[PDB]
Amino acid sequence: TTRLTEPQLRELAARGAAELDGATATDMLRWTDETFGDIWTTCNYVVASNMADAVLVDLAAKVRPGVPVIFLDTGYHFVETIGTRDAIESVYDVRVLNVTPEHTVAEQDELLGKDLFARNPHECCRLRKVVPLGKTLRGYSAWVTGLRRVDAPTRANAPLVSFDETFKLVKVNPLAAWTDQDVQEYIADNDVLVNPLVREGYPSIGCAPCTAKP
Ligand SMILES: Nc1ncnc2c1ncn2[C@@H]1O[C@H](COP(=O)(O)O)[C@@H](O)[C@H]1O
Ligand code: SF4
Repeated sequence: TTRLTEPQLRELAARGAAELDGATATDMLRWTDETFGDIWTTCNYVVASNMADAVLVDLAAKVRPGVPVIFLDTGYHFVETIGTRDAIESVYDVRVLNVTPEHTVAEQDELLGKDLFARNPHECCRLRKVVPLGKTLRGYSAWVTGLRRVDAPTRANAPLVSFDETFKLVKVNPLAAWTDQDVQEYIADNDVLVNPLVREGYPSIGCAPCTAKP
């Protein structure tokens, strides 16, 4: 009742992908803000960040202060990740939303067995990450992700702007064309907060039981 129609969203995603071909991340964020601004938590587009660094958060706040950003609090997070989330909420001009599943960790352990991540990690991710993310994305017309094509060989064709079929709405990846050197230089130039575990030999940060230890 507060999202654009699916054909309208598909046409908007097509036009955005065609017009923003080879554009910078700030240009894509400006286009997203101009297209989904009104009709500062009265915004119609949200940003998703795993709280590994405040690059995308800083960019979105510089293009749109008070922008909302969601963080999927699966309950299995590192204490450093929650600390980084709180620090980003305090420093940057961003409205943070802690998306939590309807069932806590103890409730899920009681209902389907303790340590579901060990027995069915796909179902654990679907219950604590995918379903709450979908329930939160209802009402927004577009979402912004910090996905980079260098994350995996299967992500090499990650589109700049597209229509996410899983959640059925516009998906924008400003950091797609970015490389490791690019994010490094940006981190340097803007003095943006970084999760402390990244310094302690952790390329990617996720849930504590499902993160590869060095
Ligand atoms: N726990 C999370 N909480 C909030 N956003 C996330 C989370 N995980 C991934 N995202 C989104 O997914 C991107 C990275 O995906 P991945 O390659 O699975 O780590 C991030 O830049 C965000 O756009
Ligand atoms: S990363 Fe592991 S603990 Fe976190 S939701 Fe997915 S399966 Fe569960």
